[PDB]
Amino acid sequence: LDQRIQTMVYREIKKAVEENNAESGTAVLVDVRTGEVLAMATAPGTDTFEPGSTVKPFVVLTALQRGVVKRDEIIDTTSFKLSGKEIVDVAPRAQQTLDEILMNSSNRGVSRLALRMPPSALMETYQNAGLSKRWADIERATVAYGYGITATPLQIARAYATLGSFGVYRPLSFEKQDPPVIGKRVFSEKITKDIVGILEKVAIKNKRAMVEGYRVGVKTGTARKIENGHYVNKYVAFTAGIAPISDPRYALVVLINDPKGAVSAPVFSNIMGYALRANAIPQDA
Repeated sequence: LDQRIQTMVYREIKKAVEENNAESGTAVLVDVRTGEVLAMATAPGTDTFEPGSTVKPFVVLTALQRGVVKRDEIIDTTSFKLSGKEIVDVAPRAQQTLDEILMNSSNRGVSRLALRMPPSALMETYQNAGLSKRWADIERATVAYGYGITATPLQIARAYATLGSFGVYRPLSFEKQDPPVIGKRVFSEKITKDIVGILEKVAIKNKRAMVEGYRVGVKTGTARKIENGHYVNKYVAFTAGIAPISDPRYALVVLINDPKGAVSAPVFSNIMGYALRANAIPQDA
């Protein structure tokens, strides 16, 4: 825990909450190299939510890792239905690359990849990243766009730390810690490095989360809050990401409850900076 950073996170969240007149916000900064929680801060008047788009990079990872898609493959992102429910896209296209699916955050892109794979495939991938009898065709899809499932910011932070280490799952430490650290390798180095690459492109196309000096990789989404074991028709904005792309040091999750839409992105950019610039992390942009 960096108190210089923790005090800065606690201020940045307050601004974001009161500025967006949100019900509450949360931010978590995990050190990629050690798994120590550098900053954890919440603006009272860590609750669970739907991971949503945050899981999508892990679906592309899994599909490449399973060899059920070729890296340069064009996916059919034209409308379709599973168990009678239509898969909807925010930014529909006809044909998408894997790069475009994370970039366009297409539910269809990821839904198709899931149905190229046993349901076990994504379930192993979530368990590995720490997000922890025959499946209906819609259930096989929703999980792939992180609908119908639960998560916490620390869970997303760790997960995103697992990208940063290029596939090495290091458990979270509250206690101060120094490299090197024992950690189970759970994802291909080459393919995780590559997804972090695609995350960069997401960060670029959505300018609001980028950081002056540094290269920053991010996923940004909306999903239902999960109160007392159920989904309530109340929204959460999150951006999750790692930086600096070239040698990741920080996994950061930002969550704001009930903003009153790319509103968590600029809160990431500010906290990712004051953290990188405050610990003298060589620029790479």
